[PDB]
Amino acid sequence: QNVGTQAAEEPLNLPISVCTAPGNCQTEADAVVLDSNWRWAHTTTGYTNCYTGNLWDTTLCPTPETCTTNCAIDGVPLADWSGTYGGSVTGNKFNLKFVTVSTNIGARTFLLDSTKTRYRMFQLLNREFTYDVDVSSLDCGLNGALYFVSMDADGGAAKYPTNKGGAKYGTGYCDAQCPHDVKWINGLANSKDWTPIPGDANSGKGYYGNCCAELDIWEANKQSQAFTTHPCTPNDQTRCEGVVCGDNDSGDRYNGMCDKDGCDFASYRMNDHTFYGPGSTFKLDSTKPFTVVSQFITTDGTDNGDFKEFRRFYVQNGVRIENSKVNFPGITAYDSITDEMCAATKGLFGDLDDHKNKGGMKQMGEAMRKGMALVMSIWDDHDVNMLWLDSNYPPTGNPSTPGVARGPCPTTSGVPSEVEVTQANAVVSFGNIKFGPIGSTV
Repeated sequence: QNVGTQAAEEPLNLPISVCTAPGNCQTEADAVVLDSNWRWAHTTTGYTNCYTGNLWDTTLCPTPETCTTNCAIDGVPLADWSGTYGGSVTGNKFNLKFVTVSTNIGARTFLLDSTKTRYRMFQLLNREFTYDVDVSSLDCGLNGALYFVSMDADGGAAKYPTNKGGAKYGTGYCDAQCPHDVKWINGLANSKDWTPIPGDANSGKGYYGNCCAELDIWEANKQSQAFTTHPCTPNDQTRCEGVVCGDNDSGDRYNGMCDKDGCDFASYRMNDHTFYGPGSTFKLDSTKPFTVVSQFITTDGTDNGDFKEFRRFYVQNGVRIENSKVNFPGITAYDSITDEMCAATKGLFGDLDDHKNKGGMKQMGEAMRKGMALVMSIWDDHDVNMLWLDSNYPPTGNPSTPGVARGPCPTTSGVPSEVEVTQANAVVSFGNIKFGPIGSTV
């Protein structure tokens, strides 16, 4: 995309901590940038929309190349962050409102480095990543997500010279779902064969998808939470078409370059229904804030080893809370993501181990070694109504069959039109982000 001249781009300042030992950290003066999908797209030498509602203008965008020549994405000024997009920062806390009323629904954002010209790339192997979260106002059907993806640090600017904005304009998004709803891919409008998504007034799908590796630290609302590894072959940003995208709609979910299911550790799905929930007698009380700690263990305990284990623990009101465990007869009580856990649990659930097909923890680790961009988002799910996270999936499945039940939400929950009314004022908060060696962040 070209860059427009109507509004300066002003990312929100967000300090994080880089740590060397427990309680010995230094501030890193980073910032938050809005994903290019949420930006106004208009004519390069005017005010005329190139995209309105869920459609590209066919006169301006008869082809992707012409669209890209004629159109530009514009900046987010400071005033518009809260007023238009529902984003705000107080000290080291970042807040994202779900619906902001001209009416904005959801948000996806990235962490910029201290220069505000590149994404802050995190080399996560043999490191610990930690943050405080509040998901108390997110119920069934919503997801306040924090995760990493194998985006380029410059959003693709060096690879795709028609991308003028780079990381500064939140470009280059890709993930392990190979999404077609990304409006700008490889420096070009994804306007070919663009199709609105029914019941989604703001979104559509273009000819291409954009694939890359994804490490989900946090997919969650107050009812259920998960962390998940998604390797791809290769891991780096890859525009896809046809079978390579692994499109759900053509029966290709397991035929593409990315592991779409991922290998998940989701406490409720692993059959501990009392670990996490909205109340003081759950082990971890989702009505109150808490700290989420993630440790990425290698084979030799060094930065050069292969990724072998994703460990997790929590801190809430000064109380250390170890992760829940897998709880099925004849299955080891795993409390972390490893290749063995993935094989054993997917075996039990009858899920295809595409994680293993894509190179497993080792391949996931190669993405983490090269460095990944931090994503913070809030969203509802127009495909599957978040049932995969917090309900029975498939909805018609027996909840006593291992793998089906992922949370207590009813199978009628999560319809975007309903959650966008009922949960309009939901806000996820991510704060006090800390990064360092294992054992350094609490």
